Amino acid sequence: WVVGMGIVMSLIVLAIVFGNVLVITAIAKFERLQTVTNYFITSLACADLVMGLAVVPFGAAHILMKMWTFGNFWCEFWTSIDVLCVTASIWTLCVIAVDRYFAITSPFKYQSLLTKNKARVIILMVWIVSGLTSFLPIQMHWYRATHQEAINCYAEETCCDFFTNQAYAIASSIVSFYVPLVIMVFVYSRVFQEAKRQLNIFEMLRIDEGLRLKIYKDTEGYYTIGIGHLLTKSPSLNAAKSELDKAIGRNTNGVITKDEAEKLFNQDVDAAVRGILRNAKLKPVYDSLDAVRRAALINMVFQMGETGVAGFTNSLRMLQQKRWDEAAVNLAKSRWYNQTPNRAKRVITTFRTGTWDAYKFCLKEHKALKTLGIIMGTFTLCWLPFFIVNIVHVIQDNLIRKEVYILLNWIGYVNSGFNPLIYCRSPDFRIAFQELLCL
Ligand SMILES: CC(C)CCC[C@@H](C)[C@H]1CC[C@H]2[C@@H]3CC=C4C[C@@H](O)CC[C@]4(C)[C@H]3CC[C@]12C
Ligand SMILES: CC(C)CCC[C@@H](C)[C@H]1CC[C@H]2[C@@H]3CC=C4C[C@@H](O)CC[C@]4(C)[C@H]3CC[C@]12C
Ligand SMILES: C=CCc1ccccc1OC[C@@H](O)CNC(C)C
Repeated sequence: WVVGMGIVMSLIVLAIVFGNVLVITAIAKFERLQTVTNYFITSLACADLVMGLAVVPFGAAHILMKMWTFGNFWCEFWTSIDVLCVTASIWTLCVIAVDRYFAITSPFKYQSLLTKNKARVIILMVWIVSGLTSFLPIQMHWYRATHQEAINCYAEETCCDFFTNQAYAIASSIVSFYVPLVIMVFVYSRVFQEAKRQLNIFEMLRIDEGLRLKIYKDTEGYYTIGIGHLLTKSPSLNAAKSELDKAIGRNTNGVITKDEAEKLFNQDVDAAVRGILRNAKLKPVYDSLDAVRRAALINMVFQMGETGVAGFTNSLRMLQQKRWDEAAVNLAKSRWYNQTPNRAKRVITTFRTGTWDAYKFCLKEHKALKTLGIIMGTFTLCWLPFFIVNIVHVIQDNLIRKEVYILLNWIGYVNSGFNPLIYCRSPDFRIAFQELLCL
């Protein structure tokens, strides 16, 4: 039974190293992955690799041998390394939340305000301060318990049980974990509220129109380009190429950049908006609407034209009358539902509720944000039991046995392998992992 545990544990060490080197090397090799967010994730992956190389193996040995055998120096050092990693980890996540926050409330949404170089220094500082507040307490013996049972473990080279004074337990916890955890959760839940609230029509259309820079066909059959920008309803491909070159003013040959695409997209919307104001049957309803459903109304016009969207007189009767639930039924009773249901669903909900809840986590950088949300939430769930129970030991001396402290600590250890797996959400990281694993 001791043996099975040792396989389980060995598997873990390898999962942390395999996982984390795979994260670190990807970022090292591919210049596309070198961003401010991915610089911090490297420092996060380093702490997990140092955890997996230095902390975890020696813990497993300590458990199974039932005694420390590495000499009191590496006992003290093993601890400071271990404390250093948990402190550097949580404070990196905190910094990542703040970097996200200042990104999303800038005019450059989703892009960091830090430079690559200024970022590198933020990482060094985190480690410098973390190192000092992890090591000095430990090496200067300031952590040490005064009572006898502890003092017997100190002067023994084969006892490495972690014993600390009440005041250290509190002071180390608040600064090492509670402060950054709290700032992280506060800030990042606002980074989610910023994204949701800062959704405009441009992202909304991008989400359910897609983007292609080569010429393609819509489900109607006609030639389209960019973000759902029709070129012609003529079946001749050269006619499409001709209408594109006419639009941009360049010999594209079916190839355009995002620059040329988003300029078209902006012209397309403004005209779709102009068209709603010009049309007599639509304009009255548009003034009636809040900013959100205003965008829901342009979304249709973009797709079906000013004429067509002026066809749904009943839907427009009831939207003018604010009966969102009633208008959604009639919009369901339409060929538009039958032709494109996934878009219809999303657009109808927006009319229904009046919120972006049908479009959450749909945009790319909104998926990028959720992934970052998932690593943060997991680290919380992995350590919070351990850290709370650590504080409840200091308040109530007898509630917390050895077995529980070690087990809870070990859910925290298991956290060092999860991040690489969670990055497989990112199709940037997924493509990277396969290339490196030569699949
Ligand atoms: C084992 C313990 C005691 C020592 C490990 C700490 C040092 C060597 C490591 C841990 C994390 C590392 C950083 C991780 C992030 C990278 C970003 C990269 O673009 C430049 C180097 C930089 C900034 C690293 C510098 C060295 C670093 C701070
Ligand atoms: C006792 C043991 C665990 C100490 C060894 C710590 C190792 C894992 C640390 C020390 C220095 C670190 C490296 C410092 C330089 C950076 C360059 C960056 O672009 C990719 C990560 C990389 C390459 C770091 C990866 C992790 C690293 C190699
Ligand atoms: C109060 C100590 C708990 C603690 C505080 C700050 C940073 C890390 C902390 O705990 C990490 C654990 O992995 C320690 N494990 C011990 C050393 C066996």
